[PDB]
Amino acid sequence: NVENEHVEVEIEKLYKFSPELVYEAWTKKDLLKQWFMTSARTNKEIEADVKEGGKYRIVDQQRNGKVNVIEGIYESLVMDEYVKMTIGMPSETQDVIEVEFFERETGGTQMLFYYRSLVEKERRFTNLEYKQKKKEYHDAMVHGFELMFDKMYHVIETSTQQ
Ligand code: NA
Repeated sequence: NVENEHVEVEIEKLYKFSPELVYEAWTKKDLLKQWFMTSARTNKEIEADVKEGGKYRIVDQQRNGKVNVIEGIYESLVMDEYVKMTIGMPSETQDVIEVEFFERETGGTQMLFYYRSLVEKERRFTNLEYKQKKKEYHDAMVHGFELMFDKMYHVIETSTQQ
């Protein structure tokens, strides 16, 4: 649809953890299973082939027997430095995640997260209605990723105490 536009989410987090510890959260299966679109208790399946061009597949338990399936690809993996991945399998577009890890002087890491997602324009939508749907979608994604990263934060914290 020539008319579908992207929302973009930009998130900066500062952690005391080393870039290596944060990068690991993104690239290790039994860590990702705890935070990335899933959690320890709701995770049904996770497969992750963590190399460039490799697939991941997360099945997450929702209410009343329903399931969420999340699949995508690692496009770029540079050690302690950079992950580019898709949400969506190259019906329905791929969202893009690009996340960079920088070492601070002081802390462990500055984490710079970028996300791009195509929002579908509905039949007969006014300019305002479309703009309102992208704003709602953006705020929902900001909130869902915040909740994820702060979950990711405790998963990292509890490998540091246990
Ligand atoms: Na997906």
